[PDB]
Amino acid sequence: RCDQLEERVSAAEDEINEIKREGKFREKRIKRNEQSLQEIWDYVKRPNLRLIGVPESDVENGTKLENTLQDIIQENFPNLVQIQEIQRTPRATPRHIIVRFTKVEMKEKMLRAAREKGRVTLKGKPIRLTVDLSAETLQARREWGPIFNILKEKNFQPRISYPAKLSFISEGEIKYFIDKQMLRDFVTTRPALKELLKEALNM
Amino acid sequence: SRCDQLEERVSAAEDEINEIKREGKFREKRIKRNEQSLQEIWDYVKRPNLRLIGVPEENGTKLENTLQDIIQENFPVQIQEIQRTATPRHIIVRFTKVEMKEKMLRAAREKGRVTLKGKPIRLTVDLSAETLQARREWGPIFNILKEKNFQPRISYPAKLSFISEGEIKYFIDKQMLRDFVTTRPALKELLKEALNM
Amino acid sequence: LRSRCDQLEERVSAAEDEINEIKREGKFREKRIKRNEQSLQEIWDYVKRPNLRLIGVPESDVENGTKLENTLQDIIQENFVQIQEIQRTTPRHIIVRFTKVEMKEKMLRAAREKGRVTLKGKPIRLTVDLSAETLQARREWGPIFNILKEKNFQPRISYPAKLSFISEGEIKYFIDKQMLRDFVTTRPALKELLKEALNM
Ligand SMILES: [Cl-]
Ligand SMILES: [Cl-]
Repeated sequence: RCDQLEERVSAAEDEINEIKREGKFREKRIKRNEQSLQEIWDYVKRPNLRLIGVPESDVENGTKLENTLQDIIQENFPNLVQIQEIQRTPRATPRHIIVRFTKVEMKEKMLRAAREKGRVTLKGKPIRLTVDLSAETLQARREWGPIFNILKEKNFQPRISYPAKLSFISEGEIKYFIDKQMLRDFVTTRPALKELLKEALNM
Repeated sequence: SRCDQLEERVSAAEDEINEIKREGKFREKRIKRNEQSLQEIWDYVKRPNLRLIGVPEENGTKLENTLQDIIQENFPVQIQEIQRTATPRHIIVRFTKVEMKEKMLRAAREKGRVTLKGKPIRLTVDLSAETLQARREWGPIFNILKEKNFQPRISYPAKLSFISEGEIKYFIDKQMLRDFVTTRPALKELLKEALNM
Repeated sequence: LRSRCDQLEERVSAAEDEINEIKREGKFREKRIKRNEQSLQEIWDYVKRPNLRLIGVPESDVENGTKLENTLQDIIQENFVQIQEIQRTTPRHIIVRFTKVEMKEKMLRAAREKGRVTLKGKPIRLTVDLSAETLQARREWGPIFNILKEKNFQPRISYPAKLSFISEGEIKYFIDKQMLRDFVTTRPALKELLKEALNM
């Protein structure tokens, strides 16, 4: 009676380890899917562009928006179009506008022009243009913040790029980092950066 | 003694299990999220798409010319690409502007019977398998609201809406509706069986 | 003592039930994951379908958008158009997204018939851009494909990873190995031929 309960417990302890082991593999697969989904939303949203702070208009149509876009380009980037779809999205502020361009080149060309100008205005009113990314990647850039700040202050010229890379000057050369772990390996090689981003990287 | 050495292993095992249960409901929440994402990214990608069902049965020019005959025979347009996928397969037609896709779809609906050379065909919207199933599951509830004068309506992706207290209410899924009618006596006993509550 | 064992009996017994339930629930999640993995495979194939992959193109520090496009034309002229985009990923692969999938197919068939693709003399490669899963599925047709080729079936692999050869004066398509297993069941001469490759 005491031995039967013992062997029963033993068998159970085995099932549990087996269940845990399987859970680990399962985990590793759910994580790969989450990353696959991230990469794909960024890939799809590649020719997209967010227009932020554009005055709403009583009864807007798809045609109205396209004209607005050209007004923006006219007012900001003269020297500089085909749209597959342009529309609002989907709190009391003007909704964003997604502009899916037919070509990715176009999306890039307008961001480059907007970054060189600094101030982008629509009828004097400063509007804002920015890439369209997946919530995941979007939250990845926001997590660079703390580190970005520290590098910013200490004149490292930090810079976040697609998808959510972090780049800055170290030895007269730009160093790109895909995640925090990659950066962790780099800081351990330079004493200066190591003690400067120690807490940030949570080492 | 021995019974105590055992009573300890079992307490630990109870803990291990509990731990495992919690990781279960977590991985499951994430699974649903991934499922709901795919559902969204499929719908998105198929935004400028239309399906041609029943077309007699290969190059890109003939299919485009075929499309023209359809528009000319039923709807008195920029095509990015058009191609095939006991019945001739479907023909996916990807337009240049989602708007142009929406125009021809709405024209196909308001006309009713769309035909090619006299033979009946169809121009369905291109949606994810998940969103489609969702739309036909509102069916039962939609009928009930239609009967009891609520003016029901299904929209993209698969949202149900109707008049409740003089206000339009939108519901992205049944679950959201279940949480809604639960506090509405009239609706609750009216859609109880429909919502499997 | 005696009452304690009596209280353990129930505890361990109940513990055994939880274990079983977990095994089942885990078994359902497993199914749901595969559906998601298979779905990710399919959605990637869809997106990457109008894409063409360039392998073995020397890098360049002054390389830009027009640089690549030019290089693509050089390849066309040396060995043999509307481009949605072209960009890099040992030289990085080049992903050429065409306007029409048809364009891609013309290119691929031309590279297959010519057999060898070179740039400025040095050899390169032109493969499809698909999901890892599909790329493997394609490679898994490998052995069987070669057997069909030796036996003059004139096999061919198409999107996604579909095998097609000529049998009974007609082209037969096979989406996977199991579909082929069902096909060869009623055809002894062919079964014998692929018995070991299909692992039957
Ligand atoms: Cl998953
Ligand atoms: Cl699990």
